[PDB]
Amino acid sequence: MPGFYEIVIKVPSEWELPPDSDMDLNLIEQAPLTVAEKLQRDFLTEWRRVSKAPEALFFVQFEKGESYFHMHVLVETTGVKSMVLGRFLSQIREKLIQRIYRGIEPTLPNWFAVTKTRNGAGGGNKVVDESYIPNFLLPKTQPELQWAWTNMEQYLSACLNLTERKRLVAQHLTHVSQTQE
Amino acid sequence: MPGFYEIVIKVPSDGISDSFVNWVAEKEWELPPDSDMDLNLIEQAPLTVAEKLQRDFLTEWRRVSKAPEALFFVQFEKGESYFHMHVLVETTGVKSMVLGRFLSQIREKLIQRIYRGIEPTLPNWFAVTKTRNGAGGGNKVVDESYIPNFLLPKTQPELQWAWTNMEQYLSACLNLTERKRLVAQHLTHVSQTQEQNKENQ
DNA sequence: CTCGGCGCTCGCTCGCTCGCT
DNA sequence: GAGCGAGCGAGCGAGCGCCGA
Ligand SMILES: [Mg+2]
Ligand SMILES: [Mg+2]
Repeated sequence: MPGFYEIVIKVPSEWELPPDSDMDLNLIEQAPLTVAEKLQRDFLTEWRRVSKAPEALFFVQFEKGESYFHMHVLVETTGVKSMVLGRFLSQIREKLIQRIYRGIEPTLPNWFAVTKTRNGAGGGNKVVDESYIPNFLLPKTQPELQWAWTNMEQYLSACLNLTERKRLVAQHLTHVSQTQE
Repeated sequence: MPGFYEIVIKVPSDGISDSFVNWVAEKEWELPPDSDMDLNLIEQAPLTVAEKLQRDFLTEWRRVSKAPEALFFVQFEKGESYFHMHVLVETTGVKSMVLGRFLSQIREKLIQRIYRGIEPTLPNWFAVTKTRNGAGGGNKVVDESYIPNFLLPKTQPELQWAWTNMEQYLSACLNLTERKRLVAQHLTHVSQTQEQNKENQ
């Protein structure tokens, strides 16, 4: 398994759940999700271009925070060296503003932000390990959890199913537990 | 507001000999009547080369920039090591991304026209001012305050000559009491502005 | 003193711009 | 038109001095 970049996108504050989902449609907010579906889809479209990675592994999760909606994008680093992630990410940020926001930049502070190895300045683009998904994304539960997308086989059935998340989390803790022997 | 590129050109202390007529040796400079400078401290032959450099640089600038009437301020100086010219030219018509290629056009022309195709020995004789002192910054844009801040304060013998089409510095180029006046006037504003900022928390 | 996060520097990277041929 | 390539400069990030704990 490869490393991942994390880009977090804040989203300003009629879908169906797939048959296999156990989630509560009543707790998923329609309007913000529609914005998020465009952002993730278009991000990944541009991502595939700059990285020359048509099959790029990704996991995206849309969450409802205490102050704003935020979307975690995890893309495989293959094809995009850390040294050039910035110049490519700025191209993508611009596409979104044009395609989704009619070319009016969102008011939201820090609304499109890569995850660095440090809080201040001078850090590096963080290569997030894939265990980030069970350790930190899978355990989210409604209403905080709002939606998720992936092309990673392990998580197809997990995106929108709370039981399957629960299982994979536990499957992970077991594996962790196994290495400690 | 007008922004300015800054090119800095070194001039040597040097088919030019005193044993025969030539465009450098033959020139003799007078101060305009309004000037309070000391002509004995101004070096005639470097001055003469320096005048030709800035003159030609400018007309080549008006070509690439497609901007006749482009604002400029140029000042020739005698330093510890070399003579040098600070050329300030308005950015209009030249996007920073293409300054280089145009500056190299001009640099080559000056080498052919003034140096007869023999590239100057001097180490970094034609260099544009960047936003950082090392590699990888952009071409610097300064505003007019750079003139009262860093060029007007010079006195002789460091100050040799100045040329400008800028209304406000016409009389200052070669009048020292004029420079002094404008420097005080500027510093006063800068000082009040400093106070005002400190008091604005 | 030790410790550690933060602000910041600077040699360096490398996809992009665009006048030129 | 096509595409070369010097010049571009935002981005990078290990390293380090500072400062409050
Ligand atoms: Mg999270
Ligand atoms: Mg000087």
